[PDB]
Amino acid sequence: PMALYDLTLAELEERLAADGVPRYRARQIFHWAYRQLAVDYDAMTVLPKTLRADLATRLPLTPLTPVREVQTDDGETIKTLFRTVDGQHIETVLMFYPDRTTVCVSCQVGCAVGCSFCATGMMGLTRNLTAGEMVAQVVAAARRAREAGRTLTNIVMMGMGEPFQNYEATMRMVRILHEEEGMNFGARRITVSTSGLVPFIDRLAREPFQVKLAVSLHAPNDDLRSSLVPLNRRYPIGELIAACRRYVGETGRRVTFEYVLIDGVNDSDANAEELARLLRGLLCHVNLIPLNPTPAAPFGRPSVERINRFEQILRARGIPATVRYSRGVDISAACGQLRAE
Ligand SMILES: Nc1ncnc2c1ncn2[C@@H]1O[C@H](CSCC[C@H](N)C(=O)O)[C@@H](O)[C@H]1O
Ligand code: SF4
Ligand SMILES: [Br-]
Repeated sequence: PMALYDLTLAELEERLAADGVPRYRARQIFHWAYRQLAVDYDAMTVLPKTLRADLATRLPLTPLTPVREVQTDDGETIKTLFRTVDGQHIETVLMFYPDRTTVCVSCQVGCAVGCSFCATGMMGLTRNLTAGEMVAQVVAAARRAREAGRTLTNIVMMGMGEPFQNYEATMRMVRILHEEEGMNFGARRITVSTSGLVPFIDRLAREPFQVKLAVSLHAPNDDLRSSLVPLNRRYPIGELIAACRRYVGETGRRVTFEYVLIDGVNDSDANAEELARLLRGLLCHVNLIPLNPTPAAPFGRPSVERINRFEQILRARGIPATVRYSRGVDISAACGQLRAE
């Protein structure tokens, strides 16, 4: 079971040739699927009708069915629910900014890591998504952006799931989107975020694609971090930071750290000072994310005054840091809120 979106251009050429179809048809299919954002094969008028039928039967265009869309009152954040072929659901979020248009993509149905503040983790892991199911979210978002006068410019792997527990499929998505005859999507426009699977940071450092790396940290010591991120028991904070230092050494590229701020948990002045010591000298940037509400929510968000003080401490120690209030809270589309209904 493959969809069109699972294949590189070369793989599609070889699949067509095995069926006696000219290899040149592969570039035409990529043009119509990715530049024209075709909704179905019958939209690809350049292809013979019989070939459109063979493709529809043997190589379905997309593996996702859109079910529902909701947007914020200002229309700048749009969340879509999709159904998979096996009857599961995932969500995507499309964000309109002044100078860019970004899709937040899911990489798994659920998540196995179980971070204590994340609603996705509360559902557990159903299965990894295929590369085609990730590409499908990007194509749908690019089509929706075009309706708003926009071209999709950026992708963030910050929806449901842990990308480094689905590493091969995530990198296949990057490769397919990079195809010049398809979406022609530069790797620098894609951010991959991880809760901190050390060996895959080392692997990412050696990939030919210059994706941006984000690491979800949330605490500056092991005792605290393990209470929030169960993966820290397996890949502890010292090993995680060492891997980030090696990544910068190999690539010369900045690491972005995410730090969710939680009232009375990880938001003290002493926590900020310890974080600055932990990150000393590293080429990095810290995004401070005030906790978003979830149904369970034993935890709360700190005051504005506490959030601003934490940011002030980091900056004073030479660590670039920005508070980022998530978009889409009013439609349950913010970081940590995706439950797929
Ligand atoms: N309730 C919540 N409020 C704010 N951010 C949250 C949140 N729940 C999870 N997040 C954050 O949402 C981001 C993307 S989660 C998806 C990517 C990856 N699994 C990761 O953890 O990095 C992470 O930085 C995560 O810690
Ligand atoms: S924060 Fe990231 S790793 Fe943690 S449970 Fe949510 S999706 Fe999974
Ligand atoms: Br043909």
